[PDB]
Amino acid sequence: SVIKPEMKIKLRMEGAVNGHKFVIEGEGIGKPYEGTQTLDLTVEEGAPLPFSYDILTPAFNRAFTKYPEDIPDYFKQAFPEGYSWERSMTYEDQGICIATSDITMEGDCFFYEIRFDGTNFPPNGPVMQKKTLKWKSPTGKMYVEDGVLKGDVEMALLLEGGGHYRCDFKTTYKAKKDVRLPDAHEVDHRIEILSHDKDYNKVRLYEHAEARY
Repeated sequence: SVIKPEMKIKLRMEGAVNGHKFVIEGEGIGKPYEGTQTLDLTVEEGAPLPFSYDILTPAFNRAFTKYPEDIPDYFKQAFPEGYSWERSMTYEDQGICIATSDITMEGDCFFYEIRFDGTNFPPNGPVMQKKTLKWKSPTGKMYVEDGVLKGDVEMALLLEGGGHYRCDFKTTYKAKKDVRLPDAHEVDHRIEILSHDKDYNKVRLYEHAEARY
């Protein structure tokens, strides 16, 4: 109801990481009740990007999560009025990103307005040397405190050579209106770049997500 088996996506991200400003625009489509979605992403400003694209992709909507009927679905309940989120991302090698997304809805399409800022990434390091391969597939924790939904997860970039590169994610969400809050619960997270052009100016990005206890 109002969330259809198919929901289009438009987004705009403005940002800076270690000072290089950039804009990225995206258009995709997904199946909210199956928890899957595909986005096509273009770097409109600041190409060629001088850092790992992988630090961005989790910022590119938990309405695309398969929720059992036994767990209230905060994100689908928030529509058509929407919700926002604020996220901190603290990497092990003392680099840090902060991201915001305001998610609205108009018809068959979700719209995101995303702000992404990162700083103090090591020069030799895996992000500004583009040595990340993919995120691992965590299952993170959702929980409520004092009326706000919180969601956070330890995860990690695989590196060229076999190593791993760790990041603590902490997100706080907000619906525009009051909705039923859930139990503490979980959310998987399979995120992979399916395709990209040479400098990740064009990227096809795909996610599968599902909740449980």
